[PDB]
Amino acid sequence: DKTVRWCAVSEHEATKCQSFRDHMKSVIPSDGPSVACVKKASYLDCIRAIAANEADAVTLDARLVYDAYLAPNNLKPVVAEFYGSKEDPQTFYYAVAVVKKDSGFQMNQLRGKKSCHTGLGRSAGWNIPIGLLYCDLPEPRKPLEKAVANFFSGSCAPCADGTDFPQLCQLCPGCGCSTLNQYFGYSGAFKCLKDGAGDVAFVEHSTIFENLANKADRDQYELLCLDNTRKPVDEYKDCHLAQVPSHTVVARSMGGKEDLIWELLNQAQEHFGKDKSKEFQLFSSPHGKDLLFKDSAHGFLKVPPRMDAKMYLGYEYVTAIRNLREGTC
Ligand SMILES: [Fe+3]
Repeated sequence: DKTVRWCAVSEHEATKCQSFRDHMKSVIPSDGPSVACVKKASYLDCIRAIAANEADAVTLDARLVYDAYLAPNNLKPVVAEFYGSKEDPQTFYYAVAVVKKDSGFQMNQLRGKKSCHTGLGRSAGWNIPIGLLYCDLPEPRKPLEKAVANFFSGSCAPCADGTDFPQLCQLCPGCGCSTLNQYFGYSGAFKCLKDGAGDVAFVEHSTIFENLANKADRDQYELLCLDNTRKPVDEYKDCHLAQVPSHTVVARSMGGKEDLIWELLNQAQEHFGKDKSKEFQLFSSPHGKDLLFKDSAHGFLKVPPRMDAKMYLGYEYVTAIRNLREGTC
């Protein structure tokens, strides 16, 4: 079944990718799928490499999955992570806004606060919250990056251009687009909040549970609800900004090895999936969180035949894309 060239973003994912490679070769038959690792500096380098036939797969946030579908890359979603549990696999998660208890501000009072984002262009960390805050932003609202920079009093938006928008990297100079940046991703945006650099962290409902084991510590955090009220972090079901599609593995439309990618990940989850093995874990790592796949993931599900990004994401989500692209207030 040959090799799947997985695109790892930076050293931490590269390390996990190597371990993945070795453990698979230890339990998979000689004629079964194998994993090779291609190291890049950002998810964007991964998209291009795949489009260039230099790599075959990379897992992306749903909003980035849409971007990957755009010319000249034209990539397609092939395997989706799922969450929740084995009994009720959910191919979605919730975008939430975590804040410190007693900080004294609601969703409608975010102007002038310091913000922590998982990364520019990602569902929970950017597009969802910024979409809801769009009209509260000072004009001109486009380019978005500049408007967001002016709205907050400094933030960290990984992957954004610090030269054009320095305010977006005040909390994480350079705005690194990988785990090399301590405030990158879900875990990074949360740390940015926990360590006191920012007042709010736009992440997923699972983020605080994935990063803080003690309930006593979690009781010092809250969530900002749409009706301008706050609720405990465990009440995300009825206090979130939006429900968003799973992070998903993308590949080329033609000659993309979608068949081998599924086989690799399906066999991988049977051997090293959630709580499957003590020797290696697909959804965790001593080198960092959310490497290659989200830690909050419980497994994988195959995307229907030839489905493109638009079909996969669903009507609601694509509408919100058009809505943001065509601002209006
Ligand atoms: Fe995400």
